[PDB]
Amino acid sequence: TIDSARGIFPNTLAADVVPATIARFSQLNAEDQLALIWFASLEMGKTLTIAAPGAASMQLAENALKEIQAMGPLQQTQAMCDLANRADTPLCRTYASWSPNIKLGFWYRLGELMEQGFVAPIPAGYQLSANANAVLATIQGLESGQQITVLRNAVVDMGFIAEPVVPPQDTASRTKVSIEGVTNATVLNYMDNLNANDFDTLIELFTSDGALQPPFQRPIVGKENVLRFFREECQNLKLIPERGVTEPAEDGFTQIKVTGKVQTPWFGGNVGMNIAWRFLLNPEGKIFFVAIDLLASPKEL
Amino acid sequence: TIDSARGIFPNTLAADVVPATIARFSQLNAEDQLALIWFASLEMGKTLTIAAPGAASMQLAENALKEIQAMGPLQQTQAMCDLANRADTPLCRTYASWSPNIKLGFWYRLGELMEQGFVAPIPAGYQLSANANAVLATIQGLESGQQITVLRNAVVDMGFRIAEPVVPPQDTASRTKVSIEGVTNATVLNYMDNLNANDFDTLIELFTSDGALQPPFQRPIVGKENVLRFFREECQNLKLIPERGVTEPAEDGFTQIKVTGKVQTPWFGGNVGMNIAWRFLLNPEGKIFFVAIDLLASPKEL
Ligand SMILES: CC1=C(/C=C/C(C)=C/C=C/C(C)=C/C=C/C=C(C)/C=C/C=C(C)/C=C/C2=C(C)C(=O)CCC2(C)C)C(C)(C)CCC1
Ligand SMILES: CC1=C(/C=C/C(C)=C/C=C/C(C)=C/C=C/C=C(C)/C=C/C=C(C)/C=C/C2=C(C)C(=O)CCC2(C)C)C(C)(C)CCC1
Repeated sequence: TIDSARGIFPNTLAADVVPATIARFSQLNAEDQLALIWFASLEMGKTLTIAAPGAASMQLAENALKEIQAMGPLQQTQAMCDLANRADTPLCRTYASWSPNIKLGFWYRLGELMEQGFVAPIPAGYQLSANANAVLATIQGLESGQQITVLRNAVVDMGFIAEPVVPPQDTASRTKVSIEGVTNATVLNYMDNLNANDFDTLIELFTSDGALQPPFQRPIVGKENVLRFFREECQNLKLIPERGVTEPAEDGFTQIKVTGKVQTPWFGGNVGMNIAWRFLLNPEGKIFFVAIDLLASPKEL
Repeated sequence: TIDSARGIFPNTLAADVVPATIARFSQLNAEDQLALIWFASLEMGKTLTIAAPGAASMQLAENALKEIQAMGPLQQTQAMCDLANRADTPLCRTYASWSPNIKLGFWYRLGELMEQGFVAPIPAGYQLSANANAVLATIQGLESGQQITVLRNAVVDMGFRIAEPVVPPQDTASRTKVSIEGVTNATVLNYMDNLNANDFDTLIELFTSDGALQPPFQRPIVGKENVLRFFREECQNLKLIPERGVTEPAEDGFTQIKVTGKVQTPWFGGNVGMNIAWRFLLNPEGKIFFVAIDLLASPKEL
């Protein structure tokens, strides 16, 4: 079973504080949510700078952005609350149709306009609720890797269409990773092809019924689904695995675990996220299941 | 706005450790989830015993319970994993159609059969994962009030509208009235009294047509039709025991009232007193536009 494979290398300690904090955040009042994120990014931006959104991304979020700017300050803040409350709204429906990167670039743009004053800002001297206060304190106590994940997910969870697929990296321009302990070809091809945005080659590593499980999400099942996931969300990452361990599995399978770091194009090398990959390969070396964990600490490798 | 009303009495500290812990639980392996609940249940049972499920409830879950028993051990544990993983399954679909009380009684009965051996039990000596172990430690460090809420919610979230029969409102002469230090408000007192009497028809009349009720850690349930369905499906045989409250003016001639006290669920009777806050937003005529029910972080929140 795919669902059973979810339990390989059960010693792996994932940072479940992330979804735990996201759950707390979700309980909050809409204006409190917006205020909290404002407060958090304002303080993170002091040391971490967000990569400017892509051109195609901006073009796609341009209509919604203009519409909000045309609104009066009241309607502006009301439309932001709608996004936050996951209200049924034309704006929220369009927002929901966006890929994570477009949603992110959408809010990236609102944040500038708010600081400039052209869009209704978080009220001045605004005070967070008792609960909201605690949630922000928890966030600020987190590793940057976990901080940005918490923010990314809170944004993706709002609302009620993706970027263009960049061409695979030129073959001669590609680099190969090395993993202490792991020479397995599937694992190595996985890493290399993903770093080269070669999703077409990547997907061929999977079994037809194979699954990929992103951090704190359910397994994405089937080649069609996994490939869409690659094309919509997994562009321009930098996988930097370090060590791995190789073990036999039931029915002639092989389970491999690799730990290392990953970089998002949104923050580049300024935020190195601690990641574990858990592979379950069939006898022919096909990926039946691969899980990506955000690790609790560097103490997880 | 209903969603804006969600922010009344903002300094009220709710036990968001509950949904946080539920979020951690959900990340877990299906088998680790079942084992964890088994472990927590087995330890809680030491000092807190669960009330037996209702007869009507049992009859309603009887078919599903039978089917699972007829299965071989392997298929039994697999069906249990389906529920946990929220797999798309005829069983899960039937489970999903049930009211929380029926789901709960369903599992109540499975647990007896497992302890008796008639249904495949949690593998002996089984070891929880790193993450699963932590989640159990957090649960065991919680107040019983928050422990049972965590378990209730984990169960309700399983599967992929069948409900118990509505009990008759308590005889009018037999009804008690609550008292609340500082609060003589008629709506508030009627709310408490009618609920304790299972008189939902009278109770629902206190709401504005577009009024909402927000259960702990849930979104506002909006509209008299929806709220009343909620009353009939989930809110029978509660015991509300408010203690004090504070009354304040609100925008547009409204009035916001906050009441703190305890609540008892028929599942545990007086063995678990939950710390609860009520936050009312009443319109000029005294209709409930919004009422939120919070599980409080600590007795220090009363
Ligand atoms: C909201 C809001 C505002 C704006 C907030 C902004 C602007 C926040 C921007 C946050 C961003 C920029 C977050 C970026 C997160 C990036 C992440 C978390 C990347 C993680 C990638 C991973 C870990 C991928 C791992 C993978 C691996 C390695 C595989 O092996 C397979 C594929 C895959 C699974 C993908 C303001 C302030 C105005 C206030 C009002 C409301
Ligand atoms: C799973 C599982 C198993 C069985 C587990 C079982 C059997 C667990 C049973 C637990 C139960 C029985 C918990 C019950 C909790 C009930 C609660 C938490 C009630 C709280 C009610 C409140 C707070 C309502 C407040 C209200 C107020 C006062 C209002 O003003 C308006 C209405 C409302 C909002 C309703 C075993 C072990 C075999 C292992 C395998 C898997």
